[PDB]
Amino acid sequence: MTPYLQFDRNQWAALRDMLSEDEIARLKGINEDLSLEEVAEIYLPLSRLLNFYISSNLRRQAVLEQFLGTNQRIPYIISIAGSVAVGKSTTARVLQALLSRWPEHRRVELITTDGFLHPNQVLKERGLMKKKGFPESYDMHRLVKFVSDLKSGVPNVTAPVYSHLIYDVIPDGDKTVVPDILILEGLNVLQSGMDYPHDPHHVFVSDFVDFSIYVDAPEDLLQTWYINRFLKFREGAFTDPDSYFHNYAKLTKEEAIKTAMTLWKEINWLNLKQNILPTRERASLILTKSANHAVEEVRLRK
Amino acid sequence: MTPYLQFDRNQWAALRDMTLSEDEIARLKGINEDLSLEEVAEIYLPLSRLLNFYISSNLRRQAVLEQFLGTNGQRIPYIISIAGSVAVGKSTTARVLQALLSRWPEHRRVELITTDGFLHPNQVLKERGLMKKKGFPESYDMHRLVKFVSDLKSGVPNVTAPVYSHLIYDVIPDGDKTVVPDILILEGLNVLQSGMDYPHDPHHVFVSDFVDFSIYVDAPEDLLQTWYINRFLKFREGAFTDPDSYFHNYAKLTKEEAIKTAMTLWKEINWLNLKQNILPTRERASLILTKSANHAVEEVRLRK
Ligand SMILES: Nc1ncnc2c1ncn2[C@@H]1O[C@H](COP(=O)(O)OP(=O)(O)O)[C@@H](O)[C@H]1O
Ligand SMILES: Nc1ncnc2c1ncn2[C@@H]1O[C@H](COP(=O)(O)OP(=O)(O)O)[C@@H](O)[C@H]1O
Ligand SMILES: CC(C)(CO)[C@@H](O)C(=O)NCCC(=O)O
Ligand SMILES: CC(C)(CO)[C@@H](O)C(=O)NCCC(=O)O
Repeated sequence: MTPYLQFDRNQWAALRDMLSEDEIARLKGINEDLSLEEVAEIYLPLSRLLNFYISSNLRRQAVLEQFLGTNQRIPYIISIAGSVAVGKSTTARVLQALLSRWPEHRRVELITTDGFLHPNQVLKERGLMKKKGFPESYDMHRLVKFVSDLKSGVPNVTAPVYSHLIYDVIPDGDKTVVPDILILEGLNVLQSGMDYPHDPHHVFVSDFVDFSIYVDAPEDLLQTWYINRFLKFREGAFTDPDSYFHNYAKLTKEEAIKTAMTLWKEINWLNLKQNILPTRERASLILTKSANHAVEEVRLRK
Repeated sequence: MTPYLQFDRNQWAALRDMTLSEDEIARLKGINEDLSLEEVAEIYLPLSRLLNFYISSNLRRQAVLEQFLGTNGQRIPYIISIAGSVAVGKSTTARVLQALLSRWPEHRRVELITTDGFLHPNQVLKERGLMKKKGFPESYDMHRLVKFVSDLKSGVPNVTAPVYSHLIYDVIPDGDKTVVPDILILEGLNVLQSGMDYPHDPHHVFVSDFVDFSIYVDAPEDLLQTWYINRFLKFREGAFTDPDSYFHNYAKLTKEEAIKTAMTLWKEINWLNLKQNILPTRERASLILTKSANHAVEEVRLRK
């Protein structure tokens, strides 16, 4: 047996017994390629599950508040891990939208770990410009302190912001979080001190996370999704010489595809095998994706 | 602000509204003759109440989820771990909590397992030249400890754990203990450690990943040394007429030199272990129980 309850697509979709015109438009605005049937059969039930954990947490809090005689609101935190291009950003944003359906979750914030990467200046200095996503490219102590402060009750917490448009951290663009729920999305949210032997931390991100989800998918599908996303970014930079991807418009489509393929195999895939995939069993829930991003399996810790 | 709610002794003791039976009082004395009954009433009863709230909350949610997921799965044991320095009082704390948690009709089975049993036998330790490193990461068969709590959290009906004997100073060759429980208390100095502590043989899912609530018993080095030495002395005294005891070896030394010997085991082995491997894991605990003179609890910190 394993520490996980398992559900194939049908079993998971069977969990349903809930979307409005505004809500359907918002989901399409999130990702035009997002299937409404996928949302209805997979993500709605997932948001319900999450709400049960959150509700349970809120009720516990009230019972303990009475017993302990205390006076403070602390954000419930959900992290989302997985390979680059597996769909963390889409999953996070979909969950942010759905969790907003409950009157209790008036404020659902979303922060990605991309922002906590060391700026390109610093990475170049360390010779890590070809290692974005790897442990050493992150200012981990800062990421840990971010969730630590939130879990300490600090009213306003600030997070750095990254721009895939300029391919670097935005100098003066730090975002200020003022939330009932915080969704932390990043390939490294399940990593820990062992992943940073060069600069170890002893309290991990997971130590300040209530529920963690690992989005999973085969290497062959991840490669395809990565490349197709790359191509979209390239196309979108054809008339924007200020865009980082405008550098790929000079290449023929064919050489651009090979370039993307090389970025995937030598950087992102290597990162997946050495640092990301090994953290999968630390997740509260594993979301296994299949062709066309269809979820085929859901595993939840017993 | 910190990730912890804080309570000094008085504020904590103020959490109590409970009366202990004559049999319950007899059991506590039996657990440890020096355990203050007042201490139990003002510190440990409230702590057992707190734990019960977390456990209850877990059981209720399990019901809500069973209904939703339609998975009338196996009952999974709620696991509580207790960490801290050698001689801080983990064993006493665990046994006291085991007794108190038994008061609720819901917690019929409250098992207690110590990680000492998961140490590599002396033979293995000697061949690896680690006989002077008991308690350090490399002296543990960590993969086995991880699998133990992993199996419990997988719903495995009966799980077996190796057992250690402080009297023979080694793993008991054929004394494995079989756990068949609503609650499992896992006591050990290394329950909060992780992969980073075992670079020589890394694991990627930690003990804490299978623990519901963790407690770190904390105390100053000066008090820990005193408690360690006094426990050592009682161990030596108990071995005076037992040539089949590990501590008989110390009966040959004058009390004075026996104390210095004990003091040396403390400083060069246990204290070093505390500084390099145990103390750093403290902030990973759900609750920090800080003891002071005579083992009196002076502070309690609980994760917000
Ligand atoms: N559920 C989904 N349905 C359809 N396309 C998806 C889905 N999730 C992700 N994608 C697409 O696949 C790619 C990877 O998702 P993205 O969120 O950018 O990855 P990540 O944040 O994990 O790096 C994007 O091109 C995105 O539009
Ligand atoms: N609450 C307590 N009150 C009085 N004495 C205690 C208490 N807890 C522990 N002790 C004593 O202090 C010593 C250390 O406790 P012990 O449980 O053996 O340590 P550990 O399991 O952490 O190695 C023992 O000699 C024990 O009798
Ligand atoms: C910032 C990450 C790691 C995650 O979002 C990714 O966008 C990235 O830049 N990876 C490095 C190799 C690449 O895809 O260019
Ligand atoms: C078994 C441990 C590691 C913890 O219970 C400790 O009691 C031990 O025997 N080793 C430290 C050296 C000593 O006190 O003899």
